[PDB]
Amino acid sequence: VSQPIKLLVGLANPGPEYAKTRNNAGAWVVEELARIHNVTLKNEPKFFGLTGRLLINSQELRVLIPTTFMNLSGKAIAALANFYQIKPEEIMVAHDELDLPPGVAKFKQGGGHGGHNGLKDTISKLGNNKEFYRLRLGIGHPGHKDKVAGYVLGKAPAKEQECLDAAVDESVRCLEILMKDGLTKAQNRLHTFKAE
Repeated sequence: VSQPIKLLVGLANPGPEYAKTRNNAGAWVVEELARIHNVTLKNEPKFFGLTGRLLINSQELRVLIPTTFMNLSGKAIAALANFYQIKPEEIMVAHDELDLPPGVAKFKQGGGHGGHNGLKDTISKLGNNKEFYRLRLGIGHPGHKDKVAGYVLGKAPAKEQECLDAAVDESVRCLEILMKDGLTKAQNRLHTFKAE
């Protein structure tokens, strides 16, 4: 009956070269949610990104995919949140997560960036507030700390992308349930999912 999320953001590097790289996982969630719910995203330069508004259980969800550099994602998030008066606590940020494997996704309230550039800037531009929700989509991590950025800015191989594509799908279904049954039941379901 009741839930705190008014803005779902899917983080991304801009353009066709990046559309299918791992660092765009967040956007994949927002893109798919929006296709399912028939909304076409509008490029609004004042919000440095692609935005839209959805009705899910007669509840209003705004969605955003920044067109900024990943590390300036906070410009878009803040400009939009502040225009519509959305507090951080009411924002969910969907984003690639190194500390989880492909095929897994998790909700979380709060925490750090884990060296994710988008999250850092989002914390920062939200006036150093980390209390926004996150949708952590596992992308695995590479062998070495130094290989991370290439991994993250690279395309997953086919087999691994199916696990990612299924975590995306389930994340979306659990966002639909979030709006209908709340955070707890949405979470209960998502956290039993491991892509087969």
